[PDB]
Amino acid sequence: SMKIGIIGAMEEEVTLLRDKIENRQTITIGGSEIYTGQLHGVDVALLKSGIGKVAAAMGATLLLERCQPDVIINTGSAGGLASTLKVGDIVVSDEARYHDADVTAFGYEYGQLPGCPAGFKADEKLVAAAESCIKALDLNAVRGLIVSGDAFINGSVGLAKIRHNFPQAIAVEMEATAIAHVCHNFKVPFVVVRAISDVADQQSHLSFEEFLAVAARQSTLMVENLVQNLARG
Amino acid sequence: SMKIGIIGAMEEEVTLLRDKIENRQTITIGGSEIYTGQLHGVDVALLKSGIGKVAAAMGATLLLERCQPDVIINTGSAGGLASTLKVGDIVVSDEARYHDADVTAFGYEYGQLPGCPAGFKADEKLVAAAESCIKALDLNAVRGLIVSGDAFINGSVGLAKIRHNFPQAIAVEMEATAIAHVCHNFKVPFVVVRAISDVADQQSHLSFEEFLAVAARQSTLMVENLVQNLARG
Ligand SMILES: Nc1ncnc2[nH]cnc12
Repeated sequence: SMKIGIIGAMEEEVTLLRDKIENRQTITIGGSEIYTGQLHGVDVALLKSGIGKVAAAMGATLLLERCQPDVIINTGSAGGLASTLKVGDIVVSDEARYHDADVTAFGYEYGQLPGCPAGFKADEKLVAAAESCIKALDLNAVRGLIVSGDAFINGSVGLAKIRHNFPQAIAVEMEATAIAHVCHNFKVPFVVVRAISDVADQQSHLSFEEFLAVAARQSTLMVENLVQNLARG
Repeated sequence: SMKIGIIGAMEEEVTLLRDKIENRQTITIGGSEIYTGQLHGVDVALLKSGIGKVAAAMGATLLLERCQPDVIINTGSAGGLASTLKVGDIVVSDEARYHDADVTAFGYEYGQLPGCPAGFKADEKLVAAAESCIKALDLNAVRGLIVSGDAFINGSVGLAKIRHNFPQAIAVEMEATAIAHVCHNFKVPFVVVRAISDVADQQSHLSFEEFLAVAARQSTLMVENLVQNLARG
């Protein structure tokens, strides 16, 4: 049996998935929460990480360490940067880069940190399974580079800087690249499957308030089907 | 009765300290090596931190989670922000904050992340202990605020920002706050100590490779005295 680990940051991003877990058990390790059980017959371990890179890092580390899932899906909300994107649309990582790391003085690519690739690559089979679920579920989706940082992007210079440095980035958020970095170090396959809550302009906080519940529902639909698809056929 | 976790940025320090551990055992998890044993009769756990907040968090989490130390001592080198500091001063954190965290869109203080304090407070008796230890080595201990972030800040165009957003900040590097965050999450008292390698343009006498030779020796002795004085009571 495959065990699938699922990571979302916020209670609202995790609460629908957690309600669907059977035989559900809760583990606190300081003080992040991991819910274990079966989701549609598939062993899962669901982490609520909290917000940002170190919260994500510490939780992903405790998840891999304690529960030893075979695979990691990171779910939740994100700020759309691709032009097509509308609120509720799915984004799937083909890769993940930090938008706020810079050791370019020592020869690395912008966004790259030592001992890491410049971008972390999402596992191909997990990408293809997510795309299978997108098409089966008839969702609007875009596959691409997700960028992460300890900043909620809200227009102005913050946003401009990310579009200048990462013109191919499709979505921006605060945990995925930290999760991808942990999984590089543990050699565990990852994918991010998130939904758009805002478009990272100077209304993004208002949009996020308005549409976070839609982002959560849409990313939960994908994930709960993706765990079935991965764990069987 | 005590177990003391030691996390060092400077490789030569971690080396010298490892070589002093009795009944040493080594573990590898997630590409981190943790050494455990007795230093001068005290149960320790030892780890060299990686570069940036995720790598450091990961390392910290695995130390704290596997070895359950009573306290964290976190060592390294930093850049000086206060024009009043001298290359060779040792900063002892009273507080750590992120210089590159921005959730101000939702009203948080700059550098603050949701669910966290705006700064992570160093433990007062470990600060005091670290200070005595520094002064007894004939070294100059300066207490205050350390900021960290995943951009290397030497020069720039940049460094204000840092002083603009954090007057009060006296030192900057890339891991401290991340280690401070994890310790706060596990409720483990910490102290962050940092040898000052350069001060903002008091441009500069000894190369970093030469600074590090001396710093890593002074810091090694500092750590073995601090471990003893904390054990003693
Ligand atoms: N605009 C935004 N910036 C960063 N993380 C986000 N998650 C959702 N919307 C976001």
